[PDB]
Amino acid sequence: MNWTGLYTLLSGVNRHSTAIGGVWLSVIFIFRIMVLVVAAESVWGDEKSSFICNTLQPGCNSVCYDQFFPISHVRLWSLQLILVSTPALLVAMHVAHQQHIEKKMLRRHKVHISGTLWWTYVISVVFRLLFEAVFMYVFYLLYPGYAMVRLVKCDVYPCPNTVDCFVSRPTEKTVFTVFMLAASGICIILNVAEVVYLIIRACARR
Amino acid sequence: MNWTGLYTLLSGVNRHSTAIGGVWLSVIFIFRIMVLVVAAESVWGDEKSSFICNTLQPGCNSVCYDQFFPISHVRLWSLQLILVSTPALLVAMHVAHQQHIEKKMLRRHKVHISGTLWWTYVISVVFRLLFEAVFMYVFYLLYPGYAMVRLVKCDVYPCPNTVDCFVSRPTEKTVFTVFMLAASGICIILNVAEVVYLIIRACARR
Amino acid sequence: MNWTGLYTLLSGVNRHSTAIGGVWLSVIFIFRIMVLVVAAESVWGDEKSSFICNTLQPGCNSVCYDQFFPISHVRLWSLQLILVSTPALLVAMHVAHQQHIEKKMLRRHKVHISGTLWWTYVISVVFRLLFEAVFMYVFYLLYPGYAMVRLVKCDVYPCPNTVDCFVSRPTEKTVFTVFMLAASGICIILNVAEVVYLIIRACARR
Amino acid sequence: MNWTGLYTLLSGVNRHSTAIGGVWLSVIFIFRIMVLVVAAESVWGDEKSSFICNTLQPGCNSVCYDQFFPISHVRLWSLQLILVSTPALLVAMHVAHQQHIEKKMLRRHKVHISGTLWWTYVISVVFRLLFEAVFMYVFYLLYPGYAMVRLVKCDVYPCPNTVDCFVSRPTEKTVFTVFMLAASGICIILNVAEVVYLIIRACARR
Amino acid sequence: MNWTGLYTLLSGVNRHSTAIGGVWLSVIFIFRIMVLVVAAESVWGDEKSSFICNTLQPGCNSVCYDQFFPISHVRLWSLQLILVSTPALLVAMHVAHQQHIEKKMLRRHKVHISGTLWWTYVISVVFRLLFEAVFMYVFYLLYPGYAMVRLVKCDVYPCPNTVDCFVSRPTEKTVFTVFMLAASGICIILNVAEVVYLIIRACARR
Amino acid sequence: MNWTGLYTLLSGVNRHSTAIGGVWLSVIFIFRIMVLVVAAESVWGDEKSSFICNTLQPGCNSVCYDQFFPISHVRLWSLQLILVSTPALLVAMHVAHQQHIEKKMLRRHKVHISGTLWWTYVISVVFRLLFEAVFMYVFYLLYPGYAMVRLVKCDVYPCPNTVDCFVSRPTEKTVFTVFMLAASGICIILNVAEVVYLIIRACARR
Repeated sequence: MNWTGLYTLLSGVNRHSTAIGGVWLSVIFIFRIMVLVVAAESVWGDEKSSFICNTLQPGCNSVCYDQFFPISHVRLWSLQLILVSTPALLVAMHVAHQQHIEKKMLRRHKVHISGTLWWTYVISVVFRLLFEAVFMYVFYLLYPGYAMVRLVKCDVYPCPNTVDCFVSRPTEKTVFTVFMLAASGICIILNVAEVVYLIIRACARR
Repeated sequence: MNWTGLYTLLSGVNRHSTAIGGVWLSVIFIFRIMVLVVAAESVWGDEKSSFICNTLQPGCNSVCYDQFFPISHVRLWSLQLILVSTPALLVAMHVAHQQHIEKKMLRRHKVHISGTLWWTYVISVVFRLLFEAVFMYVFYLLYPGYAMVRLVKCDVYPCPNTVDCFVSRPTEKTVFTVFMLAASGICIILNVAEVVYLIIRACARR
Repeated sequence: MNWTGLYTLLSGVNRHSTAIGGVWLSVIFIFRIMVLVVAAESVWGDEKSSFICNTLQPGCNSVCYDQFFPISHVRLWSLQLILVSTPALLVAMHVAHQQHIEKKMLRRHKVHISGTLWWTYVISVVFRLLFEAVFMYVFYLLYPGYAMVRLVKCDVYPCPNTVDCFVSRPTEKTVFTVFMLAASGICIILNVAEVVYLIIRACARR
Repeated sequence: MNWTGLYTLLSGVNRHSTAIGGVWLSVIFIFRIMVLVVAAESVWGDEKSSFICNTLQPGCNSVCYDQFFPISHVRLWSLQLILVSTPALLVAMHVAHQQHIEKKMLRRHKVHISGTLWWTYVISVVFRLLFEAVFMYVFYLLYPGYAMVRLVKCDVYPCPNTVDCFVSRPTEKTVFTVFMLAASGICIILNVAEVVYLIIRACARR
Repeated sequence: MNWTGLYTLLSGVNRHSTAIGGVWLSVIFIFRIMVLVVAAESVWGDEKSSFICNTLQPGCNSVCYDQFFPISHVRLWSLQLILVSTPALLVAMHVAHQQHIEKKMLRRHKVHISGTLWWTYVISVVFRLLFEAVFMYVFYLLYPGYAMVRLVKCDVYPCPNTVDCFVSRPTEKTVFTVFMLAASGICIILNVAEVVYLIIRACARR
Repeated sequence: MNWTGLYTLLSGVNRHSTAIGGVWLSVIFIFRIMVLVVAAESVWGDEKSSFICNTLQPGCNSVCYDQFFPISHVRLWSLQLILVSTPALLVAMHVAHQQHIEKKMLRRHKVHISGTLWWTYVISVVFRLLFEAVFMYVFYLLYPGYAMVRLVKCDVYPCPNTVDCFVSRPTEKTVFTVFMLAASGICIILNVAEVVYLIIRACARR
């Protein structure tokens, strides 16, 4: 967590920025990171010992938790943040290597190289948008809606009876889920707007 | 936690400051951050195992805690701090992008752009004030007053009898709640004063 | 924890220093911070599971601990450190904003502004002294003397019998309490000496 | 975790880069590091207490876990990351020492020394590729395929009966295993492409 | 933990150094810090749950541990390190304030001020030596010799019978105790040598 | 963990380097540090609760663990790393003080001082080699060979019967032991080669 390094990396100013992209996208990314960290360290936490089921035979609780919860929300959000951040750092090191090549040249074709850099930036933005969309889809597929069930009836082996049990903190997890979904949706909208602005600028150049 | 980066970000000097805003607001923000960190790591802590209820049937304690405590105070305070900090970092990266545009121009309209930056700063201050007010309202709605109840009578399923149980540390949580509320109220007052000072300056310009 | 940032902030050199103030006060502050960190992470630690009472009915131990210990020593010391540090960072960001105003002016009244800065520094020192004194008073009020009781007789509900129980580590806590009190007293003496020196300098100016 | 230091070390720009190597390889390395950290701290975690087996005789669970799981996936991935990172930091300190020798010379043969540096870079890339390949092979040898078994029948001493027991989180571990394997395969492909590009450049020089 | 800041602070070069002082003393101080950190986080650790006694009545183990171990070795070593480090940071901020006064003068008496700084450095070295000696004495007083007892017979209330119990890790603690004592003794010898060298230099000046 | 500081300290470039020493030795040192950290935090971990023995009388397990394991492998490796790092930081602060003396001189004998610095570097290298060798010897003395026993028969008091019990993770510890031993052996070979190269250079000078 550094103030100087985070701006030089997450913003992704690169060749050109629309003042509707890197700034707002970086703001939403930082908000998402902070909310995810708070959710992971505090409310989900261990999220395995807290889930307790009314049974005496050992191992029923563990297998039941995996049956009802295949992959936790925090894992999905962390994976999504990593995947979304990947194109930004990609273009950041790409620009660093481009400036290294420029300083090597110091020690027509350059215009073409810069144009290729612009194309890489555009395709990176598109890939980030697709990653966000597919992560929203997989989140919808794994969990319907937004609310979290409180009581679950368990029948898997080795649970000898249809015991019922409870989730750790339903309401806090619901609130944080709503926050994360809203932030991701705003990020998708901002990315689409940035792509449209880039298309408008390209048409204006022509 | 860095001395140099925190001032360049939290202060939000931006286009102009009234010497009644960024300095005092940043001081109160740092105090709030430190108090929240101390409260989270030390007194609330896990805040789930400590809450113990006089019952033998497993799962009664967990569901009872969620019934009485929907969302913990620490979660509300952390969410409020993130939401309040969001406009400050927003204007910080906005000014960074503006200076990037300025250095690009180096490599009438500028006055208009700077005026738009000033308007963005003003609207960011207003949004921060509204966020603080709505967080105070939701805190009041969730918990009446400031003191924390010590003994709670539990009747939810699967608690077979109306067992009664106790909170971990009532007095320390009460003190920290009072501290957090007082700091937030002072922050709201300071924000309102800054808005009034900005209005006075704008009228003086006219 | 940074060497460069801590000196530029905790020293509070500001407009003027007496070479009896910021240096010695910063030294005692750093010593207090280190001792408090050592006490919190190591000896008090969790300070809730360690406190064990001879009872079988659950919840007796928890409520008994709050009855005998309303607010822990570590919480009081951390609160005192935050409150004492608040004026120092206050004047630090105040001087940062003053130098920002100076660089803006670069891009009679200045003497008056600097005098107001000096007055703010003086009033900040006074407020720090008052905070230290009131924290010493509240520490005395909550706990008489310095030694820590070892055996406590508990009679609160739901403890069915007058069971007796023991504190985790009496002697280490006693030693750290003595250290913290001595450091705070030395800090108060140093602050009073600095105020007297400032008064002497002001009279010398007149 | 620093933005400035990580680029100057992991990129391995060295004597020359193909703009297909250090940038993409560093991106995949950072992604692998983040995924491994998330997997270690969150999903595998302790990975010993979570593995619970239906037995009452103590020590059966512990020895059974080692029988079925000789070395954990997280340990293999961390070892692989360290081994792969070793040549990169090797060439980084090698270039630092080369520039130290250059500044000493400041205070024909130089061309030969630079050529030897280029050869060291090439052999380092080859060694990194071999390390990646051998780690993939050992991962395949230890665990067949990618899916993780859920129920295991245990017969080792001192487990008096053929008790059966369950893994902590099969599906999350499966997903993270797939992620890690895909990232490593992409890294191997990129390394092979970089070696081929270096061979093409060498032939072009001749 | 920073490379640049630690040298500028712990060395205490100040007005003058004998090349037998700050360098070797800083080396031994860093070694002591590392050994203490390793001992605290790893071998002593919690050092309360590990100490287990053969009794069923609760609270016997806790009070027995305090009876036999008044203050832990790690606490004594950390206190000694803080107290020894205090004069070094004292003279460091003193020199910082002196250079601030010098830059203020830029914006006979100076020789006298520098001589007073030299006297402060000498008295700080003496105080560090006295602190080291008194800490060695208190360590000897609290624990005779160096070896750690393994079996202790406990008779304090509320232990109804003279139960006997065992320390967590005798041999590792013995080794680390020997390391810490040897390092402290070497530090005392080095401080005495530095004082003697300073006296010799002062006589040479006369 | 900083990229800039670690190179300026661990490399130990000092007066002169053979390009066979500081670079390769620093690489192996960094690898050893990373492997030790991974081994400590993950596989050995607590290494006390995991060791479980088939007994009901409390205290048998604890004393039995100390009987079979006097000092853990992780403690030996950490001690060895600290002892080996001590000469490197020694010469680093020595060179810092030498350059301070040089800047003081700026504000025949110098050749002799530089020669003494070279001799200090040589003797530091020799001491590092001796420390590595003696640590290998003590590791061999404490544990024969490399494999870790799985089942141990315990007969010490207060274990009323010759109960047998198991180590936590034999195979992972075996692998990490082999890694650590191989890295240390390579480091010894590199140190011997550096000493021989220094002798060859000294003879070449004569």
